[PDB]
Amino acid sequence: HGEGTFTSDLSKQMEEEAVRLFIEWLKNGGPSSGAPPPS
Repeated sequence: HGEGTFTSDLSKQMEEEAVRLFIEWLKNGGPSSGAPPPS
């Protein structure tokens, strides 16, 4: 329609979300927890 500069920030946010999952995975025990890494 006109303006829409959201994809720029959305692309970065997507990468940040992956970090949160990885962080949570390490908190539960990481490799020595039982479940695989969130990648």
